[PDB]
Amino acid sequence: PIQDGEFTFLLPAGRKQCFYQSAPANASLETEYQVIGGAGLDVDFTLESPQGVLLVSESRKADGVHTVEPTEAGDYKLCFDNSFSTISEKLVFFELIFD
Amino acid sequence: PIQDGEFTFLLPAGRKQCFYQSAPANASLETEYQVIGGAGLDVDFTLESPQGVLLVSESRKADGVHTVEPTEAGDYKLCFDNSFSTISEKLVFFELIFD
Repeated sequence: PIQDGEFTFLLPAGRKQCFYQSAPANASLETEYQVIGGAGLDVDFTLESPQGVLLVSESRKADGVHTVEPTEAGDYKLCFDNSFSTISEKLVFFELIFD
Repeated sequence: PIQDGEFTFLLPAGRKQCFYQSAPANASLETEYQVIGGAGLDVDFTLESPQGVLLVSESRKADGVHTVEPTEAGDYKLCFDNSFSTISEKLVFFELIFD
């Protein structure tokens, strides 16, 4: 594992939060997210490539694991969408990059 | 708090990591970071307003604490720049919004 991260955040009612993760070309990007506790239960998750290709789109999931291999050089975008929710949601995501 | 986040990540040599933090108007954005390890390990940090005003810009820091108050409505941009270094560095970053 050459790069790793843990991101824990409150996602307010009705809002979206994205993260920009730089990757080198020809690596493996491993990602895992989890809604914490019960509150909000689930989330809409998207993963976009550095060239803006939608790689993952899932609706109303509590958790998910997604690996990009091989990666292209640039910024991957991980987005969490809490649109229509009147309550905040606590999320954690993990990302690992392997040569 | 109305919103909190704690981010731990490896920032490789020659890379920059930016975070976007949504704030409502007339709130308090409190931020704190730490580079993990002994002496000689540091990072450049910038904090930009939603309209792109440079609010913080500091070079080769191991740590920093910054409050924006009052906030405007929009996404603050918080960047850790390791672009001018051969050493990867491990960062902890905290953000908090109070109404």
